[PDB]
Amino acid sequence: DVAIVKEGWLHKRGEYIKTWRPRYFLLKNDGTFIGYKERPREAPLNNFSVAQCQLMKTERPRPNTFIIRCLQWTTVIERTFHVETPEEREEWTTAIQTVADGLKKQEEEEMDF
Repeated sequence: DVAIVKEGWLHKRGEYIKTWRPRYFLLKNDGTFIGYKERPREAPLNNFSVAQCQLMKTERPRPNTFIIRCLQWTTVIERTFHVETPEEREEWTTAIQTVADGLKKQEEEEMDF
């Protein structure tokens, strides 16, 4: 069964309006990444799988930004996040990458040969 890998507050940049808002996110080891206006039902404001996604780091316009990029059909999806320190960013990007890598291993076990 599915377990929480990491949860906590992130600053998420809006997709239409590129302002930053605080969101409480939970990452689960099936790849679910779900974000709420408040600490958790009430529907989440964000809900997407990190499976088959890529992580990017950037420092502009905000230092300690990371981006999750998912290529899906024709669309590539980007979800942009900020935290207050580079150590905090590494906690999140390591957690997400580890979950994605677990799922990639599983995919390879299914597809190959």
